[PDB]
Amino acid sequence: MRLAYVKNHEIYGEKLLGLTLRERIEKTLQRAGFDVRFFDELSLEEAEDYLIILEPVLILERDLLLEGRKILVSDGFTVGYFFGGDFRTVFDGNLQSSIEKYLSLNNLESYEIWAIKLSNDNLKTAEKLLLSSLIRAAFARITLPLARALLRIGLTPDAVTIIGTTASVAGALVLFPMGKLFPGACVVWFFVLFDMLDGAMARLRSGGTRFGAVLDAACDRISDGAVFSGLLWWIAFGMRDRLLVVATLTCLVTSQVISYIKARAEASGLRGDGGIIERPERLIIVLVGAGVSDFPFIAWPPALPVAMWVLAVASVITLGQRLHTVWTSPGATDRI
Amino acid sequence: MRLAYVKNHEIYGEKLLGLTLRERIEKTLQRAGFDVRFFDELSLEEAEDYLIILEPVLILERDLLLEGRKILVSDGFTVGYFFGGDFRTVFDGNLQSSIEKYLSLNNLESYEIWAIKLSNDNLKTAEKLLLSSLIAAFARITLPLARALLRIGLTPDAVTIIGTTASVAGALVLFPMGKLFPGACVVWFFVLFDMLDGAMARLRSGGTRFGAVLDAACDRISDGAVFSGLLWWIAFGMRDRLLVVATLTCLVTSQVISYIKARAEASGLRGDGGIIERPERLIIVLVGAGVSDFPFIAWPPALPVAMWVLAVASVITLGQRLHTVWTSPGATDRIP
Ligand SMILES: CCCCCCCC/C=C/CCCCCCCC(=O)OC[C@H](O)CO
Ligand SMILES: Nc1ccn([C@@H]2O[C@H](COP(=O)(O)O)[C@@H](O)[C@H]2O)c(=O)n1
Ligand SMILES: O=P([O-])([O-])O[C@H]1[C@@H](O)[C@H](O)[C@@H](O)[C@H](O)[C@@H]1O
Ligand code: NA
Ligand code: NA
Ligand code: NA
Ligand code: NA
Repeated sequence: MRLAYVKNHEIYGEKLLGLTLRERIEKTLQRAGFDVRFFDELSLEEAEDYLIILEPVLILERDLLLEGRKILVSDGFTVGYFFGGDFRTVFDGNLQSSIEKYLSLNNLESYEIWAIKLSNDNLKTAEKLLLSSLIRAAFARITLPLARALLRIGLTPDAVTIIGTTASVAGALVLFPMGKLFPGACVVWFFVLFDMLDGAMARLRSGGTRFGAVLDAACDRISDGAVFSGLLWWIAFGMRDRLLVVATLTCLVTSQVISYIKARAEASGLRGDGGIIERPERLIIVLVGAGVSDFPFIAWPPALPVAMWVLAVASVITLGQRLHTVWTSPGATDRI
Repeated sequence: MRLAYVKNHEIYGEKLLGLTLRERIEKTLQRAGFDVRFFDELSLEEAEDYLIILEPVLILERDLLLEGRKILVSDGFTVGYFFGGDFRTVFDGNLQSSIEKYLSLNNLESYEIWAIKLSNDNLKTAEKLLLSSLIAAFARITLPLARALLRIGLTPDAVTIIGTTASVAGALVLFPMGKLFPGACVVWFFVLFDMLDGAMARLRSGGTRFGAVLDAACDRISDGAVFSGLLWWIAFGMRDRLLVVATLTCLVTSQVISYIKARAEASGLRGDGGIIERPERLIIVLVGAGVSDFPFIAWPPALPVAMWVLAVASVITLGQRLHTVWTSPGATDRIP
């Protein structure tokens, strides 16, 4: 029983891509389980949650998971508030004063919602953004507080890159050779996410650098190499499995070369992206295989070879596919 | 609207250094701003200038600066005629008589062009002269090799892939068996074989960007295969684990060293340099393995010193290139 009180605006009457923004916001809010009430003077009906939207907005995210007590924002503009039913016990009639009292009386967090504030002179951007949205949100909502905190405590994006890469190589090269595949997989995954935090951090500094991007990518390569090298050490000298080291060497080399194809193609002004296995799928397959092979109490060892062999084949295919991208890029076959 | 009318000849179908003489003269004339039309009986379309080439000819000049009314010649042989559009008002159907009437009606000048008229019994001399126009031990052994490989229908990319495949096969067949000296010899030979592809591309009046990307990716696959075969032998043949950490370092760091330069150039920065580059890498490792397995005088310590040196030299290199990326223009500028 959640109520969504939306303040009326003349711009809601405007139609965007065949539907009125008033209908568009009504449908998005309803999809999120809200009973929608457009209002001019706020009349609070008894409910468990109150989503109060005061500024005209077009919500671009399909799944709106609202919880706690939050302040909804987008691109720095405060769009609305997510209060509890206890707000009814404070609301006296003046919405500004009631909101200020509720904010002073409670602990609230900001909630970045994928949305844009509407005006008479910005509907082209709203149409473009709705089309982009129709053709991640929670990823941003969990990433931005983390990046904010890391910046506040004095860490720079490149520093976080180095820390995540160093910690991931340390976990891979200490835990994997010892046979501790499950804790190694967990530590490596944690610090791979940590390394990926630098992009959000740089976006919060009004922009990153080209060196920072090159460093992030080279560190990705060092981290992948370390994962596969620790796994290779274990498989070769711990399990004493020669076929599986053939698969591991293939995975190592082809992952390096798969990333290198895209880098070098872009260096030549061509494209080289795509493929079945990219770095996220690569890491997931190999780390899940290792973890399942060493899972506590109910370990299934054949998960390690399977993941390794599958990946290997999927890497070889990928290496070809990316080459095809390079082949099909404009200007790739010019005699220049 | 300049039209070049070239009389069709059977000889134009022959290939000289990978390209047909038809395509070669077509590209040469198009570079000079002509739309090329091959003909048997002349049917004059309205145009600004007319370049009529009746005898089968190989044009050896890159830049053709044609203006006014000229008669193209070489060594006394009449190569072509450069008339104005007014020739359209004189052409009566018989091309020889029309050409003679147009010459009688105008004052023309000779234009000495570097070209050779083709016949069935002078294509060897024509190929030699084309090679001179397009172009150490490289001249006497590499260029004949490229001419030969092109003659039998092989393309530059074909030689790239074949040389890389042969080198990978040598590395992965000979090295794991402990045949380090024969492996070093085979790998060195087929590295040179792969490097023949550049001469082949230069002889086809230009390579491609895809060809360059492929050459680089194949270099990476070759490095990976060399170090993987050596790692296999060292791990299961010599059973030397310290040397396997050194070899793993060499493998990974060679891949990442190349990736750094590629990625920096993708970002518009520089990333080259370092003490140990791919030629020095190959020389050190291939010489160390060969000396360790040399017949009569095999000296085992050459493989570990070459590897450890290499390892230490690679890590440093990886740092140096990163510093290059840091110090390139615009590397640390903020991207709004
Ligand atoms: C797409 C290109 C990928 C390129 C990278 C692929 C990496 C593959 C690694 C192969 C290891 C070689 C295995 C060779 C089998 C060795 C057989 C043998 O004779 O082993 C004897 C042993 O060393 C003493 O007991
Ligand atoms: N497959 C191909 C096609 C063209 N090329 C050309 O040859 C150049 C390098 O020559 P080498 O292979 O002899 O080093 C490349 O940068 C490119 O211009 C090539 O190396 N391989
Ligand atoms: O941005 P970047 O790191 O240069 O490019 C990388 C990513 O685009 C992709 O997600 C990853 O899976 C590939 O390995 C690729 O190399
Ligand atoms: Na990063
Ligand atoms: Na940076
Ligand atoms: Na990274
Ligand atoms: Na090559």
